[PDB]
Amino acid sequence: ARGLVIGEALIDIVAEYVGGSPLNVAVGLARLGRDVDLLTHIGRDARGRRIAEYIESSGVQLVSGSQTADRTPTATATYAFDLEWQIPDTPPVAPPLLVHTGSIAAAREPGCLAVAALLDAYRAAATVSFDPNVRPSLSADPDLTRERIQRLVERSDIIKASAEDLHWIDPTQPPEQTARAWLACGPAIVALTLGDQGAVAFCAAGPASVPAQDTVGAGDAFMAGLLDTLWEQGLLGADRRTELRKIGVSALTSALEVAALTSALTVARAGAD
Amino acid sequence: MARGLVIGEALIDIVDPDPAEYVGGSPLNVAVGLARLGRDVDLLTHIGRDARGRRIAEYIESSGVQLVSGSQTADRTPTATATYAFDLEWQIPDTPPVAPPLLVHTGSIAAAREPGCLAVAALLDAYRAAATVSFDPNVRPLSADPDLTRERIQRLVERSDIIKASAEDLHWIDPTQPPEQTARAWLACGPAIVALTLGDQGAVAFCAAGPASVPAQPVDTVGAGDAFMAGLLDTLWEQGLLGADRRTELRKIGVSALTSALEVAALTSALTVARAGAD
Amino acid sequence: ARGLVIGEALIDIVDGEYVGGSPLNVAVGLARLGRDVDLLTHIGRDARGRRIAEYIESSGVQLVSGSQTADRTPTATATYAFDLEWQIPDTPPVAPPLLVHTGSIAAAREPGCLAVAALLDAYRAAATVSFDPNVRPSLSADPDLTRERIQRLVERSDIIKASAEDLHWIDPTQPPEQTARAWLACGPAIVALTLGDQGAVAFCAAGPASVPAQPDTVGAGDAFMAGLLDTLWEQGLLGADRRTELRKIGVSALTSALEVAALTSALTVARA
Amino acid sequence: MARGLVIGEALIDIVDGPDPAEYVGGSPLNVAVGLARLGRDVDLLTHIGRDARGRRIAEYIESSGVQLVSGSQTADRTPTATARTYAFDLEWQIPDTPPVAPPLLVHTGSIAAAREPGCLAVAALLDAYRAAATVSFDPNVRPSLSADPDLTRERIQRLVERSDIIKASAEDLHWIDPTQPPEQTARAWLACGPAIVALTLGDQGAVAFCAAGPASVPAQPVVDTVGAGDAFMAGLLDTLWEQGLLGADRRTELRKIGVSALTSALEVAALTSALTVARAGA
Amino acid sequence: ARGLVIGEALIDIVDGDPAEYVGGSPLNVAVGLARLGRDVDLLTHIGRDARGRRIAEYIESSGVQLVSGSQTADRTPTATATYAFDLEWQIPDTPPVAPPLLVHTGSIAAAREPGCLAVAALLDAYRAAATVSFDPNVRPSLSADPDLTRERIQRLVERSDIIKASAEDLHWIDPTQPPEQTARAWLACGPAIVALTLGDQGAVAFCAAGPASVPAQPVTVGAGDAFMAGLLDTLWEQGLLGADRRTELRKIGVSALTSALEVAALTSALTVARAGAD
Amino acid sequence: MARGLVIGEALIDIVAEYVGGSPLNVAVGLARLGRDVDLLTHIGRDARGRRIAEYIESSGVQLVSGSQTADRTPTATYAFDLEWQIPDTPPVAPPLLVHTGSIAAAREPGCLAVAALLDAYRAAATVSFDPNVRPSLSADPDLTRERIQRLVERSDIIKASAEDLHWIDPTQPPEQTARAWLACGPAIVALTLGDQGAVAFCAAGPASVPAQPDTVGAGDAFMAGLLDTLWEQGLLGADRRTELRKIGVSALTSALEVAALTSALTVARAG
Repeated sequence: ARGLVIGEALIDIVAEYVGGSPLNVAVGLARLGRDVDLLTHIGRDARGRRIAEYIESSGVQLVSGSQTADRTPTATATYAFDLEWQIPDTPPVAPPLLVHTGSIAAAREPGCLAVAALLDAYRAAATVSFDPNVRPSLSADPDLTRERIQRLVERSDIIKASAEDLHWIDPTQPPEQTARAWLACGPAIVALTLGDQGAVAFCAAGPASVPAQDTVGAGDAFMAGLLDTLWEQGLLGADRRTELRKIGVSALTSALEVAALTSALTVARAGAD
Repeated sequence: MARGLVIGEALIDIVDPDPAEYVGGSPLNVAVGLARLGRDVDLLTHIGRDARGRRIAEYIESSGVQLVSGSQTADRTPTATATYAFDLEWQIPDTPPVAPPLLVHTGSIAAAREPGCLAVAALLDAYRAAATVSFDPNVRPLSADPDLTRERIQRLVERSDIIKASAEDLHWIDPTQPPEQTARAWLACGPAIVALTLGDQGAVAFCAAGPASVPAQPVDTVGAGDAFMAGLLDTLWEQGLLGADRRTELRKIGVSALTSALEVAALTSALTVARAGAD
Repeated sequence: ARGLVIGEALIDIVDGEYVGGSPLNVAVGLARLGRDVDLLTHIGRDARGRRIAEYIESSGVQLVSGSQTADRTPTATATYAFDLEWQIPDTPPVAPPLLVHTGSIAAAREPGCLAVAALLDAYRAAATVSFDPNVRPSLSADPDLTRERIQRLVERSDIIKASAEDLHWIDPTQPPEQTARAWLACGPAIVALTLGDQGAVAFCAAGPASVPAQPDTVGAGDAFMAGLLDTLWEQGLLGADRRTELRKIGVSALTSALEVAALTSALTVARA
Repeated sequence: MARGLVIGEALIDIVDGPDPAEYVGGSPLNVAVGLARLGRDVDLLTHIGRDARGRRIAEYIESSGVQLVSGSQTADRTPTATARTYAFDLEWQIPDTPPVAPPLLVHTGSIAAAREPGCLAVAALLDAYRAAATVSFDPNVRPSLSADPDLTRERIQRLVERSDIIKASAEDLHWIDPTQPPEQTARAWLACGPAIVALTLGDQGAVAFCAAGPASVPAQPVVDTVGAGDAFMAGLLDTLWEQGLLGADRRTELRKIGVSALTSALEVAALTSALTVARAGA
Repeated sequence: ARGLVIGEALIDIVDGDPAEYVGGSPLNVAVGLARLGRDVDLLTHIGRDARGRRIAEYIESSGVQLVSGSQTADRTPTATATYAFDLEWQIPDTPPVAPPLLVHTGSIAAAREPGCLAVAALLDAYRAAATVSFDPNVRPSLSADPDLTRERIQRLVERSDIIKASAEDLHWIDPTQPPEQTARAWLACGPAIVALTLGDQGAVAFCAAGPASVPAQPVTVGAGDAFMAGLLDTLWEQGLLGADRRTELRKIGVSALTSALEVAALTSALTVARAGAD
Repeated sequence: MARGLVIGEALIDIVAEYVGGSPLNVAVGLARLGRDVDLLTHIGRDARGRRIAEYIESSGVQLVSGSQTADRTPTATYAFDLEWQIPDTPPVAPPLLVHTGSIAAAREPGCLAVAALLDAYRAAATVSFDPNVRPSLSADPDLTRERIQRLVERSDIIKASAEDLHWIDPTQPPEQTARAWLACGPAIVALTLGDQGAVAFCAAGPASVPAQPDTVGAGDAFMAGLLDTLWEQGLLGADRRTELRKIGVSALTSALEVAALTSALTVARAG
């Protein structure tokens, strides 16, 4: 039972910190006690070394070819990105239970093509999960990225997005309307965070909600808590795809609760220091 | 005294801890709910002449509900076993012995299960010259023929004055729209009022005059939902809006009147739950 | 550097007399928040008008010349009975007003409403255009003309504020949030929507904002509108040369403006 | 002595336009008339009125040698279908239990299989007659949709599960599932209990599926697609009757029909349809 | 009422003192539509050299109006015989014509940077006024990331009202599935009509109302483009082009679609037969 | 040098007794088309065994030593009377081409040898397979479907009829099953469609030949023609396997045509 996460690790330059939404999920899952493979695109520079030791000291196995970048991608704080996203297209691990992607990795050439291939490869074995995590401050035109998000929605079992992500995707529609249009395209679960208004999620059986409980990584800790509780309910792996789609409102409500409490806990432990 | 008529299923819930048997059916709970708030109510149902049947009849009589003649012709009293399996027939006489009622309430399984759902549809049409028509779809999970179920619910929407549904009901009716979109599309088809319960977020209702809202309160969600429906009909009854002769005044209900009808329904539901949880 | 408000001022007469009019209340609200404001409405040379005129003056609001040439001061008698004409000069004696606000009966009642639409297009070169539908259907008129006039004002507006009740009446088949998002996509920078004791939401290109509740019915909304316009003024987002900055308002900045608007309304109620 | 029973609508087709006319119609009525014309004894349970159109339909039925089942003439007015834009003035209701001896074959389809309240009684009659009779079904969705634009697929699938022989058109099965080639739908129908699912492909001929395998017949070189399909159905049922495969008695032999016997049934169905058309030619 | 075709115009050099011919899939559709009596504008990328002047004259003789900004290429594109390309595709993304009834693109113009980004923009600019038609016509020999190619085809499929493809195009798009299934799947992304040519087996097409087919014609280069011109010309005549008719185009009946395939198959066959003469 | 190997049943068809068995027919077909072929069969020493042995020799095929070990030569008449057994290791030099199918791929015991034998010969030979479904040989159909699927995974060329694939999976159209079979390793899957002609699937795209204006001798002779023409094109042997996988639609079309005409020509030349 191993999980594969594909996406960007980077340095958040405000003082410097280790980040990347796909990395936060990898380390969130690991810290909750899952076996996680994290194939990223970092450098062999000081920043790349700090990332690799942050990944190492967290229990996430860094997949080979993840350290081939010219320079380690950075985000300087309304962010400014100096980043390339490119990955080896060869399936690097034995078929996982779960393959998760999103953020810059899902939408940025040339890695976004490899990512979508690898998703197409591992789908017969793995639950596919994906989070929009729209970082619009990136240097890339809006149409290709909206279209690539819509194509990853069509290939996904589990989706998490923010009201902010879905407002960017389509400002003309309430985020619930967009999430419901996403559920109708194939996913078992579309989870939607609503900030100070809580979270909602949608499956065939009905809507689930958790009431209201603004800091970096809260969304990725939510996703990690969601995939971790769905793992624990025995609904991950392609073997269990039919049972994921059939998840009850009660089970969905529980998962949401856990994901929301896991996100709050991560924020409250960070604000304690 | 003006009388209410409820048309729908009465059954035994068999709960498979300490296996137990409870009297249920949403339309039965609404009849029983209206009777306990002091209304005169007939129930037209379909139960057998065995133990379960005689218990439903005793529980009905005990609460002040009159069982309509022709209700006791089933081979076997319906049951639902909680994997929620059902052993149910729904059939009713095309022409029941009932004098024109002030209000007709139907829905649940009675509204969508063959062959009785055809006669339920025809009776709502015949009783609307005298009666306010109310409808609670209350989709019981399992329930087959999704599309046929949706077509039959839509035809009852077009013949109803008052509708109450849950967020879950309307998600099942149309998963691509927020429940409020479906409730407002229902209002546009002829109802005076469409009320929508939202669990721990309270309830909303729509009328021509505008939207109404009530916040949530502090145990079965459908048991609570049936007491909400009885409270809503009892309060509109008290406001003097029931009967074909009051249909134009019901359609013209104010946001304020509607808001009070919703608060009363909410308080009535919560009180039914709080009194039952204390035993 | 002044605000203009175009629309009705009336006396509210209860069942069995108060100075009212939704635009008047926004003008007074802006004045009482310390903004220079002109109001160009229609009030009689009679008893009612003088009380309106002195209420206006007492607030710090300059009445616009050509407004007091009214056959009878318009009246609202509580349901509501309207004894009212709405007429304005094709061209008012006032300079581009940094902001021009209209709505309510003025935007839909003839013959006055035809000038209003023309004036909003002409004032757009120097002023931010704000609009509050504040629907009052008691004063009857072809319902589909009312809706056509409102939609044309929406197209010429930078800031819209509306109630769930207003957008229910505009289109009872959609939730109010859907109507508000459709309005936003027709030109405005900001559509604000009040939802009673469910608080308020607002929409802008950057995203949605909200404030929760509890922090007069018509009077309240008018003071919300004044407080919204006052905060956007203070943020430096009003005037034609600030239009692109208004369209790009941040969710944080729009959340601040909603909070000030909600508190301004609540504080106006509480003080009276 | 063995008799066939057809349960379905009989109606008047009204053509509104240049040089207007009224024709006897109804897919199930055509099948009954087609079987009677091939020499079979056939009863037709339908719903017509005792008006001018009803008598005309009744006369047409008796001239073809079809026996009208008692209770078929209680309609308030004979159903009609008008092509101006398709408009239907039709009611479909039948006695829950008709006065008919156990037939060898019971055929239904079209509007009668999907229009309430009559369709409920039709589904119950198929379940009760299957102990003695072979059940045949022709979805014939085109007119059903023209009538009920909101028609649901669940009505058709329930009849699939009760049927031994199904004939449908590519157009029928496209409507049932537009995401799949009609052959995929026909094979899914076959796996639900039928002995035979026949699929007409217009000017590409016809295919059929049974447990033993697929059969096909090429297109005829050569109008009236709704009138040719009914003759095809009549010829398929008549030839299976001839091969001794009808009656609950031979249900296991009908399921075990070989590709060769199925191919021959299809050729006879296709030629019967072609010949029926060619004869209308003059 | 004007069509606008956007695509590559190039010279087909034969393998062998060989000969050169004016070619390009979109060029052929524009010329084909012009020859059937329709007013067509063609936005392309050619040079001011000898091959560029040959294409321009050919366009001019065919009745097609060349669109301003089509002759800014460094050198006229070339395809030589499997084919070898010396091609550049770049076009202004600024709408150069009054909104047309119909905007058609396909082949290399769809899948090749930078001009493919412009093609997507112009289809987005004109869709409110124009029918969008598209012919995948895959030319894999033109060295490209095949996943980027597939993605850029899908993004045109999502924009299109009318698609025509070969069995061989859909095979390359998705080897695992019968072309009939890729076509049915394409109809599900928005199109009104997905027509599929099956060579010696005839052609089929898919709309909301059902499938249509036409048998094998009793009879090589450009037969596909002539089929497309013939399909668009009959849909034009049936009154189904223009965004104002987009709802009626989706509601097209099997009978009307069948007619359009028949005219398309005969138009293709007549273009071959006339070429087998000369 | 280059020799073909066919592994499977040779039997007696009794209506009047005839030499038959589908693998025997492919071996005979190949020999009659001028190819050198070894047949590894399971025949008896009796009046029918020596009838089969005589037919095999008079056509130019060579028996594979240890074939005539059967107590009784197997029989058709269908009500099957036969056993299927082979030596784990045939006395055979590495062939260019190994072909099996029919009862030999599914009937125990040797049906267990056949699958390992194909994996061993794959290093030098192209592997071909014709399921030629025949259920009247009663046996557990799910292990039959399992054995067929394992052979599919180790084959380079597969030929099947619509009837064969219908029995494999009746819920799918035969082209769907054939395209699914091609994804498990094969370079070519050929599918005969009775009087609708034949199609074949490879990586480069589909081929078709229309119907020809008849025993299951015809199917076998189609398979012999297909193998014979892929031999001539230079695509048989392990060292040509990548060129076989990359066969063009044009070349596959030509192979389909030669195979359809070979089949057509075999039936007509008999009647």
